[PDB]
Amino acid sequence: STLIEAIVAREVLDSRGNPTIEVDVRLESGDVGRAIVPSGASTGAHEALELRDGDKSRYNGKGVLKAVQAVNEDIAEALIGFDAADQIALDQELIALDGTPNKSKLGANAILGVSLAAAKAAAAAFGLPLYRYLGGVYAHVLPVPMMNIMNGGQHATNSTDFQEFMIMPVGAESFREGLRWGAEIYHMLKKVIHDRGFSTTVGDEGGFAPSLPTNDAPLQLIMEAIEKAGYRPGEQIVIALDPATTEIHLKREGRSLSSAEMVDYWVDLVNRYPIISLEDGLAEDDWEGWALLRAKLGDRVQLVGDDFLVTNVQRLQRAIEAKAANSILIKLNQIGSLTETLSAIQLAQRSGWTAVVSHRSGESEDVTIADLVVATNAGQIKTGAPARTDRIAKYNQLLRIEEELGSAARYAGRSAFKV
Amino acid sequence: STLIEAIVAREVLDSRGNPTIEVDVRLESGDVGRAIVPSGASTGAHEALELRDGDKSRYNGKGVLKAVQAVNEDIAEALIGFDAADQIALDQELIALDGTPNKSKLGANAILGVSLAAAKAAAAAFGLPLYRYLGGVYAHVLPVPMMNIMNGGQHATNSTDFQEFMIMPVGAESFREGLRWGAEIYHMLKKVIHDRGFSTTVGDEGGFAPSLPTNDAPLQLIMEAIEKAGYRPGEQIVIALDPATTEIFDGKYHLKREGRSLSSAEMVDYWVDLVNRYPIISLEDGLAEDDWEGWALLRAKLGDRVQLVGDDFLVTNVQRLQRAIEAKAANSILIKLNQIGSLTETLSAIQLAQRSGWTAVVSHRSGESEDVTIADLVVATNAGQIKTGAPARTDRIAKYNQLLRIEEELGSAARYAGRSAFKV
Ligand SMILES: O=C(O)[C@@H](CO)OP(=O)(O)O
Ligand SMILES: O=C(O)[C@@H](CO)OP(=O)(O)O
Ligand SMILES: [Mg+2]
Ligand SMILES: [Mg+2]
Repeated sequence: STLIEAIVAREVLDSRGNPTIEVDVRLESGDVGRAIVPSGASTGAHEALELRDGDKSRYNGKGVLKAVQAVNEDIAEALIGFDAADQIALDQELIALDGTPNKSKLGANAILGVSLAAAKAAAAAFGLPLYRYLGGVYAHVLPVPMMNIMNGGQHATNSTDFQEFMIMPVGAESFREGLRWGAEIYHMLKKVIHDRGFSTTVGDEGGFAPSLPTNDAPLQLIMEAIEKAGYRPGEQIVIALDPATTEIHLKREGRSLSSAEMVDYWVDLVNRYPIISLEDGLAEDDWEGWALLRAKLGDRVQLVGDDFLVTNVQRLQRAIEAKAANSILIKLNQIGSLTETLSAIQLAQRSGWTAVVSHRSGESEDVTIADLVVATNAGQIKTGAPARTDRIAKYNQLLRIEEELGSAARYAGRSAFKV
Repeated sequence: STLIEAIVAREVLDSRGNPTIEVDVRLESGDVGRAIVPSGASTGAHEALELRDGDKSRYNGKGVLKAVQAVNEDIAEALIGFDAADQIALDQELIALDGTPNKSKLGANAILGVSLAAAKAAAAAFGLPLYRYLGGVYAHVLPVPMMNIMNGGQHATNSTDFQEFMIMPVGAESFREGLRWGAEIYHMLKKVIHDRGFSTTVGDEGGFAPSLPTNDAPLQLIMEAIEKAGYRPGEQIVIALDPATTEIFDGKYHLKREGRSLSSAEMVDYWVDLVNRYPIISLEDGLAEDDWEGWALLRAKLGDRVQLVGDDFLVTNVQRLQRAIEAKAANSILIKLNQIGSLTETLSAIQLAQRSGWTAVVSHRSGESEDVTIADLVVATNAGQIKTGAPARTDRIAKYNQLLRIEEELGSAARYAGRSAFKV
């Protein structure tokens, strides 16, 4: 009944127009689970690896026909007859079939698609919504969203060294209210940024990327857009940053350097502005800097390891022991399977850290991360600006989940933060 | 078993981040149909009217709680127990329950939401895909897409006048190939534009909106992008345009970056000349909203070799369409599901144009969603053409993805419209 009958994959397009894999897993019950796999950066590196074609006569080598073939043949022959209700066993069967430590044989994209589609197929067989099937009876916490509003850096026309500037509606009584708050402030930002010498176009996440005079100015625009929309900073709306320092050395504020100096810069911002979170505040492998950044403001700021931890258990366990950070950014496709993602979410959580579930550049109509964040009571999500279906779909799923929980639903609010 | 047991609505967000209505229709079988309504007015008019809250303390008055209540209360009470498999009768029930000729009491958005969700609930009950449930056994034609790749006029800081420039992969053997062709060209145009000093922007469709100097420049940049991508203009790729001349119309039209005006007859001559210079197969709103005299003349001069699509001119209005059919005003109509307000009436407008030799072009709206109904509607009615924008934002791409799934599912039965979509 929950035993796999057929596993089918196809090549579809992501939110950038780039090819991506969609996997359909059909059970004996006749229930089908469908999943679209994201894609972003960077690699090859040492995150799980996606199987791309390299055929220059199709989509400039970005085709995923080999990953589709690894599902329709290799994964399908090996998993037909497997019980889809047994997620942990299915994922270790996928990892076993691949044999490589970074999913390079079958592809991280082929493995994750099956991994996620099998969970959805089974959830529909038990007639359960995904968050409930994944996290059990206690899955009820709606996350405070990290809503992108302003960009910066490479796209691009030139902006402050910084990369992403996000808002967080902590003070809201529900996700529905918090969503309205950020959407209002996103539109109110344009009633300040527009008619001043800028466009209304968007990027890959829906946010904007204008030109700025100083590094202190984007914060001043956001803080104005908050009270202009009628919201109180700190108490209701709080700032979350992703400077993504790995790509850069402030070029140019006049001060470029130094691992110890950089930590001192962030301490000033938090003292005058309501910053609750800082993501990739130091480089990919600058382990010495992270430890200092933690000891300085870790008890008043959230420090998120994105490129620093790359959704890896080995370096997450290393940063837990070293006390290098207090938050990890969870990218489903960076690890390659559901079980391994759930494993990394729990490890961070049970070490007093927070798991921030995130989307990527190449998104889809797929809303798994909205059900994964409620299933694990993660308390936070990073799924982009309130402006593109690749991002809005996730916010809509959170609205459906909140409504479906009824009186059981609880919005994380300030309780999402471990200060 | 296909009898409606529950009808519930909620306020979700569209691709612009504005509130929109989502309707769920649950049948006695336990099957649920879900539909999101795309947006959407509230360019009076002669169309169906959507219900917005006007409460400025929520989403700047753009809330949709009133339309949600008209569903959760008025429509649910009236339609619980109605057979969802009877589409026409259901839509007649929604139209009668409203009582207004423009769906202003309940809201066009509440009516469309239920009309669409009931069809999906029913398709799931018969265990059929939507296109099959809607158009029957002969629903198999995959459309040639009108892919938005360049933007101008309004969304133009100051350069350019017209509004949108699209490419159509007429020469492809399948929708899968045609979508790749357009994707490759759009990306090649992203290279061409950056290798000129501009950036890679994307208004709500996904198309690039640069500040250009001449009216020909967007068409030239497109010809270069088609060629550098490795495709042949005319034979493989054709240009479809929506200048939306209502936006630049005392008068006789006004071309800001060309320093001209002239007569509707001269504005026709402008299109006659441009069509001789570029592989333009289709032109949408070549003349303004109510220039019925101009439209009739534009048909006489180009209607034998160019598709003339009425959008703001016909506004998915069956009375205006019947007038234009007789008056010989156009030869194609842009079909907006939410401008008419119901599925039955959309099917009626598509059929009226189809019989009588016109083409029905199914279109998306500026504020779209994850909802992919128009992909199933274009196949169900074998329309042959779709207008779903650039191959970029998921609001657009979701529809392309649904068409890929439809083409795969049909297998040997699937047929891409190709050049047969046209009357050139
Ligand atoms: O940092 C992130 O969360 C994402 C942005 O969507 O980056 P990328 O997808 O490029 O890894
Ligand atoms: O015509 C269209 O395709 C869209 C995009 O501009 O406009 P509207 O909002 O009128 O649907
Ligand atoms: Mg990051
Ligand atoms: Mg138009």
